Amino acid sequence: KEELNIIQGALELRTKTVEDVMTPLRDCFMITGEAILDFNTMSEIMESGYTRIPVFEGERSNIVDLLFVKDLAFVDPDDCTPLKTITKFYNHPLHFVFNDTKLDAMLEEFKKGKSHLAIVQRVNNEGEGDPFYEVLGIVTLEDVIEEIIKSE
Amino acid sequence: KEELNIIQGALELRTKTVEDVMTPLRDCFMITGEAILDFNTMSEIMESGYTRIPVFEGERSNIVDLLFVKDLAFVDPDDCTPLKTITKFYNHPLHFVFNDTKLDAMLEEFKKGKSHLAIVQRVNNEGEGDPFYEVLGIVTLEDVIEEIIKSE
Ligand SMILES: Nc1ncnc2c1ncn2[C@@H]1O[C@H](COP(=O)(O)OP(=O)(O)O)[C@@H](O)[C@H]1O
Ligand SMILES: Nc1ncnc2c1ncn2[C@@H]1O[C@H](COP(=O)(O)OP(=O)(O)O)[C@@H](O)[C@H]1O
Repeated sequence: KEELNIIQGALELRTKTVEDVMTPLRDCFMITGEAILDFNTMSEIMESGYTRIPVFEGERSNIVDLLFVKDLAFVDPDDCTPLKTITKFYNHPLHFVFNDTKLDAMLEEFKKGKSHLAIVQRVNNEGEGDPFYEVLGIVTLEDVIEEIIKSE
Repeated sequence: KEELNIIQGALELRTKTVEDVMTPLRDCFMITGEAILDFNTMSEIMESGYTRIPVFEGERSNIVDLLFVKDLAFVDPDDCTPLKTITKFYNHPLHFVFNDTKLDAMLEEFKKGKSHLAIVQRVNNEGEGDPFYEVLGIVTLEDVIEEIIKSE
């Protein structure tokens, strides 16, 4: 029964974390901040099928922006517009969440406000001196939904 | 509490129908089968923000195909390719559902198979002779999810 599946998923939202359901960084389709939005680049982005694509600088873990596919709607590929022009214009908010965040809290946070994607990070204390934020992956509302409705 | 919201939504899936949650036809962003995928047309489709766009012929209620935004990934706007070339190539399946279908059944049907959009229709017996299928709107998995998780 659908109803009991959902209810069990609902009960697990208290104890599961965003880290449990996230798309880890090595499974993310991302794009370098240096990119040029020529025809082939926009074509790869549309082929990927994702609504939103993290933008990184230098290393994949250094996520600095989010590119939405809808941000290419007025881009003429003939212009070879740098991606930077587009991320500076739209400036989509970039939200971060800790890996130990519980899915009930995450769901609450996605339900309030427009953003349904957060970058998952943890505090890396295993220095090497200074503690820093280590980016692990992304988590969206759909990751949480899937945990609620999936068969188990 | 998130958990009780979800559980109540789950309990209502038995009695709510696809008609209760659908996007009615007058609220749908659609495209005519005659369209040409020149730059401005592809630009309107990407600006709309929808992953999938019903294609109609003649009247809005005569839905004959579904265009996915990802189907424009290799389309060069300079070619002025008719939309028909693209819908004949990809041929995305078009699924129909009756308006009195319950959301638990709908959710079951979206969970099995790739399609997460159905065209909602009802049997129009108020002829005028012959009974026909009257298209009312579309319903996607997200419409059902929203009914499960929304605050109430
Ligand atoms: N750029 C991306 N790279 C890889 N996976 C992604 C990306 N964006 C979203 N996802 C993942 O895809 C799944 C579906 O998420 P959803 O938010 O519906 O995104 P989309 O609409 O782009 O499919 C989730 O597991 C989510 O973490
Ligand atoms: N072409 C469209 N026109 C209008 N509404 C649509 C269209 N496609 C989906 N929707 C509606 O948008 C809401 C979100 O659905 P979803 O399946 O997430 O589509 P999308 O990824 O395109 O936002 C639902 O209420 C759904 O019925």
